[PDB]
Amino acid sequence: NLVSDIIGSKKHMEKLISIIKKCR
Amino acid sequence: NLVSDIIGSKKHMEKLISIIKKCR
Repeated sequence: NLVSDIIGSKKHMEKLISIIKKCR
Repeated sequence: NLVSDIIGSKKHMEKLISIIKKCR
């Protein structure tokens, strides 16, 4: 939610970090 | 405000997050 999503997106970002890593 | 600051920074991240897709 508006509060959890902030933190949740942080876990998603991890995946985003996992993505950049493809480069990396 | 962490709530607004993080969610806000995310907006800034979104853009960065967008670039990664175009890595590529």
